[PDB]
Formats: sequence, structure tokens, C-alpha cells
Amino acid sequence: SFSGYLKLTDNVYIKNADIVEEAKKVKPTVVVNAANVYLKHGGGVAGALNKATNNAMQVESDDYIATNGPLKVGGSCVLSGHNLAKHCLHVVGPNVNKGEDIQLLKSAYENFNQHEVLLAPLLSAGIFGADPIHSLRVCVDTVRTNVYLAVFDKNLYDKLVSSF
Ligand SMILES: O=C(N[C@H](C(=O)O)c1ccc2c(c1)CCO2)c1ncnc2[nH]ccc12
Repeated sequence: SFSGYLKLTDNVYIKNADIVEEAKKVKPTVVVNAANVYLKHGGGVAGALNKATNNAMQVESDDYIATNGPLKVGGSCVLSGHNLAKHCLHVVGPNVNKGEDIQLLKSAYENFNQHEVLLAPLLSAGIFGADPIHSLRVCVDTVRTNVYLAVFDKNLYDKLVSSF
């Protein structure tokens, strides 16, 4: 049900799209959220996905943290996808704006290998402060399962394709 994606490798595909609109159209088994360790979904991809769920993602996430404590940077958890997907895989990439180690970006993408197919953003890009060209290279060199990457910004999408 994914359509309009450019093939980068055997298993990695990319499109200039809003991940919320893509999730509402496709209703994938797994949508990846660019989470933080507290699952506080304020801005970027996380804020946008949570708003689309009418805040149900944040209510579920607060119950998960009250039971389990915070995630690790490079870690993940599987929660409901609400009206966007069967499941949401909340993955914590390092936030360079908060001083976190960029080497944890490969550990963050390894979480994707537990799922056959995923709709995802580029981890640690955008407001997390890492170079998106580096994030796409770590994705293609780490993930072995089928990943459909949605890049919201048109100008960044064009730069990622021409420099790949
Ligand atoms: O990475 C950028 N955008 C992506 C995207 O468009 O999907 C994006 C945006 C938000 C976000 C994530 C990724 C993951 C956490 O929230 C981006 N766009 C515009 N100017 C920029 N300068 C440096 C990077 C950058």
C-alpha cells in the first residue's frame, strides 16, 4: 500500500511526505516515532503524530513511563498506533542539541530490525540536530528490514536524493 517512493537500496525507500498523512493513508503495521526518553511528544514528528491521535498517544505514553521509567537513548518501546497504525515503535535517537552521543544513532536504527516493515522518519534529524545526510547513511547501513522513509521538508528531500 506504499506508493510514490524512490528506491534507494534493496530494502530502503524514500518519499517527500508528511508522515502523519502517510500513516492515515496507508495504515501501516508500524509507524516509527522520533521519541525522547520521557515520551513527551511536544514537537517535530512526535508532536505531529500525537496531535493526530487527539493526545491519546501522550496519555498512553505517560502510563508507560509511570510503570517502567524512561527509555535509554538508542532504545525503544512498542505502543499502540491508535488511528495511525497498528503499532507505534517509539525510538530514541541521540539529540545533538542536548549533547547526546551521535554513535548511539546506529543503536537507535537497530530497533527497526525487529519489524518486517516500517513507515519512519530520519532519526536524530530535524530538531534533534544531527546531519540528515548522515542519518540516511546510518539507516541504509544498519536496517535490514523494509523501511519507507518520509521526509517532510521538500528542499531536504531533494538534497538527500542528489547526494545519496
Ligand atoms: O531534518 C529535517 N527535516 C526532517 C523532515 O523534514 O522529515 C525532520 C523534521 C522534524 C523531525 C525529524 C525530521 C525527526 C524529529 O522531528 C530538516 N528540515 C529542515 N531544515 C533542517 N535543517 C537541518 C535538518 C532539517
